[PDB]
Amino acid sequence: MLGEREKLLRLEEELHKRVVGQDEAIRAVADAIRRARAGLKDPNRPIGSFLFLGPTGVGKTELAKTLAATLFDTEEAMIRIDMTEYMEKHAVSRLIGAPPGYVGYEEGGQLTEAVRRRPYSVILFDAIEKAHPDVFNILLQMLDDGRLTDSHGRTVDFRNTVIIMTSNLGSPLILEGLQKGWPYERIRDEVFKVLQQHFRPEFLNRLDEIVVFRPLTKEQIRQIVEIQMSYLRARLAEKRISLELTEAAKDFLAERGYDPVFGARPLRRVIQRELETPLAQKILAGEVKEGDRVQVDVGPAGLVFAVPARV
Ligand SMILES: Nc1ncnc2c1ncn2[C@@H]1O[C@H](COP(=O)(O)OP(=O)(O)O)[C@@H](O)[C@H]1O
Repeated sequence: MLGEREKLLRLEEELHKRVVGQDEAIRAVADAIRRARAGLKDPNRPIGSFLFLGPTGVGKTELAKTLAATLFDTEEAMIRIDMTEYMEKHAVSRLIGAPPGYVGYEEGGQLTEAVRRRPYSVILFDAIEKAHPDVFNILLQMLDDGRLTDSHGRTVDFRNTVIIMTSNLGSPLILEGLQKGWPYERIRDEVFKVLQQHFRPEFLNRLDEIVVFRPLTKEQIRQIVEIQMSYLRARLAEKRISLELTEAAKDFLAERGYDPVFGARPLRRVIQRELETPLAQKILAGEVKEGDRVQVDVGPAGLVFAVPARV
């Protein structure tokens, strides 16, 4: 089983193909998946259960998506459950199905139907703190038993799933660290105080790892700018057009595409606005043509484009 073996030993490397930085997080996730596959954990539990803490737009969903791609062959294998829409008493019915004799009994639960049709999946519970107290109890059952009973009586198997829960609760103390000067490993033990105020020990002790994501450096955003324009590069390659960006041009997109609150979330449409918009203009005008090497630098208005003609 060398194929799987090699994927498991080199899981960090595989995940770093798409996820920039967050070294500790990827190590935490890979280590746990390795424990499960080595046969060192309870086989009546999901492969791994994780709590992702830190700011927004820094790699939480990215890692969930990448994990689904390398572990279960596709990004489509990640199931997203947003806990913002599970805040009322009606939430239990949306998650596992309305009880027999109720209006929404036929369609079943959002979580249960998704895992029933895709047992080999990464399940992402975003904003776990916003969830209804009763939804938690179902999630605890699932983390303990590796299974769940829906409103039809059908037992849904979760043993082949990875569970990722995300929270902003860690953010304020993490954003202070290590800005003040806290060590690279004391970040997990310090944030444990905020977690106890919101989560009971039954929950926290059943987690494989509590994972801390940090804000990104300038080099890392630059690397994400490079990944984010892979599709554009490949699209231009069909026309034999290449795109050469100066460090200044990479920095320009990095600064406008990143903010301390939304993280790297605005980046894609910044690239769309600052790069793809004027480039499309240059293609339509006939300045950029089939087979051109296109250089991109910074100007007074934005990004500037040049073709080294007859040199
Ligand atoms: N560490 C990272 N590695 C690769 N891409 C990232 C990283 N952080 C953010 N991104 C990019 O920024 C966008 C938002 O990141 P995401 O992980 O979805 O944030 P969140 O998990 O807070 O929703 C994604 O489109 C992703 O491509």
